[PDB]
Amino acid sequence: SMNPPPPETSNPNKPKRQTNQLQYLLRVVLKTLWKHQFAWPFQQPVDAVKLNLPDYYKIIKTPMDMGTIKKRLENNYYWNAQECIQDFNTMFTNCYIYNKPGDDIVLMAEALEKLFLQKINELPTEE
Ligand SMILES: CCCc1c(C(=O)Nc2cccc(S(=O)(=O)N3CCCCCC3)c2)[nH]c(C)c1C(C)=O
Repeated sequence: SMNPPPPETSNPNKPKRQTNQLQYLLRVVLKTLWKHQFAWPFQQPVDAVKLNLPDYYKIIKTPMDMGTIKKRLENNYYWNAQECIQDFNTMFTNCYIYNKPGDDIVLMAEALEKLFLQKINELPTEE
């Protein structure tokens, strides 16, 4: 019941690239979700200690959050757009796994997920 270390946000060994799709993911997709009213629960990694959820990291073995995703884009962690899209999807999947239907957190996640899918459908053409 101690928090795990947050996911890695910068790796010296990995090669670094800037693409329009990556610009769009940080600049449009991340920013739109970050500004949203329901954003706060997904803005940082779930703090199991502070929120007193002992079972959360036993159930969820691949934690992800928008704060982490924002840092990865900002640190040029992702070579590919799909890597970032996968992280968004993992964050939503985690919420649904841990939480029951009708929970406030699940409803918020669905709204964010819905908006995310709309923006991702507008993803710019790759190089
Ligand atoms: C049962 C919901 C728990 C949860 C959050 C969450 O963030 N909930 C939260 C609740 C209360 C306050 C704050 S908080 O942001 O205001 N806050 C101040 C309090 C103590 C430190 C923490 C930060 C955050 N997000 C996800 C994805 C989940 C789960 C389990 O799926």
